[PDB]
Amino acid sequence: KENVAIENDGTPPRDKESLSPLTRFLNNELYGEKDARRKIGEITQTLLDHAVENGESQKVTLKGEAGRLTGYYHQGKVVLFLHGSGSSAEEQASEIRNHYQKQGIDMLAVNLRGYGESDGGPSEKGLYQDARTMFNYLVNDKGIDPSNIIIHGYSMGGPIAADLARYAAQNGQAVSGLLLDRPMPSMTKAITAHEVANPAGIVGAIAKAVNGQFSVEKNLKGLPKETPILLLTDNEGLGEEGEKLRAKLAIAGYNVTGEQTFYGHEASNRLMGQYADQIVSGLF
Repeated sequence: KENVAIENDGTPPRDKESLSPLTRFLNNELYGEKDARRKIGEITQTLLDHAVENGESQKVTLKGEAGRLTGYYHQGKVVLFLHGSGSSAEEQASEIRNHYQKQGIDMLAVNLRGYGESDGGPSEKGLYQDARTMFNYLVNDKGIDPSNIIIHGYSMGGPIAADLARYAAQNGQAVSGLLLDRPMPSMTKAITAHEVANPAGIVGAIAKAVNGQFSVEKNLKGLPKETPILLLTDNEGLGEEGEKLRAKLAIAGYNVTGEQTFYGHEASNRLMGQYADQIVSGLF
């Protein structure tokens, strides 16, 4: 019953933990290295400094459940961008934000815990929670009716975005639609795509050990099946698994649009250019 306004004051600087040798191994694999996770490139930053000075975008800090969640609100009704694995949201949104803003749509772009300048350390259930903070910030600090929002879930953001989509309709704050942008259909299948053939069962063990984590399917169950899900997949190994996912989802009655794309996994700008218009056509 605590749906209450959630912005906060930056007072630095961002903290993390150091844990056990093996979960250090794992977290690097699944989520990326802390340095990678937090890094914000010089060009990326300058473009962002400029944005604030023009009053195009403002820095935003939120009260997360484990700490603070940092990034920007960029403006031109609104995209909730959920970044994925391996780098700061700053980097991941940079090729993406322009394409929405140009059509006078605002984009919320906030790091999950352990990413960019946000506090804490990543985990399946932590990231889903941080998604809800970010949601609530839109609804509550900015009054935004949920049927002006879409959830752009890139990559690992894919399955996370799916869980948010569920929670929002399940809490009668349903969203205008979900974009699974080049999703991770499951962590196992993501770990699988970046390894080879039938490799050393060590790979198979870790892949198996982590079944049921960040499954789009699993995280979608109990979503109203008439909810708009655009699904754009990449042309590389991950994106195949997406096409199987696509099948399973049409099959189970989910209202699923989209197609396979001729773009690699990281080609965000090239992809957004082509599809930006279709995307806003499942926003209405």
